[PDB]
Amino acid sequence: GSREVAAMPAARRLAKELGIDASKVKGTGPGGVITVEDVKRWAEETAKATA
Repeated sequence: GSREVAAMPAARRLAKELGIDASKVKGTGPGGVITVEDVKRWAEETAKATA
């Protein structure tokens, strides 16, 4: 079946503090957990976009 979308605490915490949809952030952490590097890179990319 499916183990639902996972989101570790670090990524979850920052995700909520950054205001970035963790779900949209396809986590690749062990067990489908959105890793901190996943949210950090994803969230920063958004703000990185200037064009």
